[PDB]
Amino acid sequence: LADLFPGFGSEWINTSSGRIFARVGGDGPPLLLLHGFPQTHVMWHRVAPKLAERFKVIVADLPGYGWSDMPESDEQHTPYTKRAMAKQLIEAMEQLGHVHFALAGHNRGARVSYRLALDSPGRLSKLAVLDILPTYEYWQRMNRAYALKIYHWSFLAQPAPLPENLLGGDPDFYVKAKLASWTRAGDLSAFDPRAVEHYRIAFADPMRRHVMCEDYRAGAYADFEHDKIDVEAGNKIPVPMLALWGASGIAQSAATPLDVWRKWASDVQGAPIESGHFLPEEAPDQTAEALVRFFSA
Amino acid sequence: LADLFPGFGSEWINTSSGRIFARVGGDGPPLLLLHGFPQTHVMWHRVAPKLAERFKVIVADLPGYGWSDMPESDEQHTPYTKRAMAKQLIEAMEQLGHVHFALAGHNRGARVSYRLALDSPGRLSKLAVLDILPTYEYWQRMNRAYALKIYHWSFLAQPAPLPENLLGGDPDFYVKAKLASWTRAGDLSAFDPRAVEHYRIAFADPMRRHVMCEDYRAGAYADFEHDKIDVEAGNKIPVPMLALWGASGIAQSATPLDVWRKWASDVQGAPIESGHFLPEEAPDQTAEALVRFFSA
Ligand SMILES: [Cl-]
Ligand SMILES: [Cl-]
Repeated sequence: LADLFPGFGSEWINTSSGRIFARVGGDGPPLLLLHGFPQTHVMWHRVAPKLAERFKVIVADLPGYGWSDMPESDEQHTPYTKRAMAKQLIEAMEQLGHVHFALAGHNRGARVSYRLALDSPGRLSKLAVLDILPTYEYWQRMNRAYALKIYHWSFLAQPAPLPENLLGGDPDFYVKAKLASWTRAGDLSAFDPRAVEHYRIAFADPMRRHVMCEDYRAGAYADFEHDKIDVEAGNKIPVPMLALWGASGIAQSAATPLDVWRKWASDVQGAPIESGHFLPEEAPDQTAEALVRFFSA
Repeated sequence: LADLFPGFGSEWINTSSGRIFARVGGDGPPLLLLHGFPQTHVMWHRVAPKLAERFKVIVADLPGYGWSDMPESDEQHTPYTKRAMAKQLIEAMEQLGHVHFALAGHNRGARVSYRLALDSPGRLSKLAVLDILPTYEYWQRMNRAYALKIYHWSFLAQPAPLPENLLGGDPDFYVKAKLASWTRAGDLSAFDPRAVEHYRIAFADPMRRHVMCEDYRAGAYADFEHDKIDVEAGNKIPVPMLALWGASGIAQSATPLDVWRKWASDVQGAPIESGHFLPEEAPDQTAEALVRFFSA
């Protein structure tokens, strides 16, 4: 497995729920980067160096993902709810002395990120979310067209062991197909092959795949309910916020992303990127420039 | 594989789209029985003897299922659309000299049946649909709760080869879990083990599994478009119709008779205490309901 972060250290950070693995590089204001599914921290490898020119950059594996420890789940999928993941990453940042930091997330990590902003806004100086809408908004849009396009939201949320059993037959095919199907190109050419191997290796482990399913089960249940409380209360994120999305990604598919996020946040700017879902890899230059400019201001 | 229709003959019926396998028994007015997913014609084995006391009973494998031939599909999943399947089964019935017949279907076969009634009503004396709503109504009801309860419609409709590759690793596990999941009790006790073996053997064939996925792709695309045309035009089935559903089945997740009254001008209906698989979970009540409907 390649080292894709020149000049970054490697740290295991202790928390009450298990270790968080992170690559750590740079100096200056702290910035945490959170990946999603079906990836690991390495999906930031093309934009993290540019950010580390200006920031101390912490590139973390989500709880249960990558090389982070896997806390034991329960019938309500608690440790893989975004509320719990955010609490665990808040603990990890406190181990480094960071109680007020910038945060960017993609896919599941962006769900941790906006849930963190809603629960604990004092932790965040600025927030960027990449190619997502809130979990509540995806479910409210779950008509025929969306049920077909993001079928995995219902499939991976089926009770164990149905998705685990299906994924175990040919996991390499599944992870590679999901990566490719959400790129503008439709193949793996937007990814560094060494990064794909990181994703393939993690996805090859049945315990890691079970975590992913627990994450999607939380996404169908507790995460949805948590979001629903905020919608009904009219709670908006007060943290200065950036919403990036791919012109052909998931978030734009049944909604207008900036219009949606303005319903969830009082200080949000946005921009489309010529890209599929995987902005930091398909469009590293535009993504890095947008993030550097946002987090510097 | 067991013979679950003692006394019934066996026919391989040529059509322009491929052979239809059927068991044939009884005597009287002709009655065609159509299974669905993930089953074969044998799921009628508990009700077919009683029906054969009153009707000439034709128990057919759907195009591409069981022992029927598997036409090559295309970009629109055409041979596995219910419109195409209905045309093919009309041809098969004509080979037996049946140009006007009674029809009962379950699951995918019930979808063939109501599409047949919409496209070619003159072919049917009476129609029964078991534990289904129209495909359009399933999709229109799509929301979070629906998507989580009946996920396989969107999963199996993903572009090839995604569901085929996932199903290929351990096919026995998936078909047995699907059968059990939709019964009242949630296990396999409602099924004759010899019938389960028929379903398992069919599902073990990758070509048969691809047909099933093409069927669900049709169900997400052309079948839905065909239904949408009819409901937006206000076209109703004029054939006298029976909707039977399981109190713990798939169709009721909606008020099925009220749904069907929007699609049919002469429909009656009743629930039965059962999961989805009415002819196996509740054979006596299903057989009686069908005998009384088709004999009236
Ligand atoms: Cl996501
Ligand atoms: Cl239905």
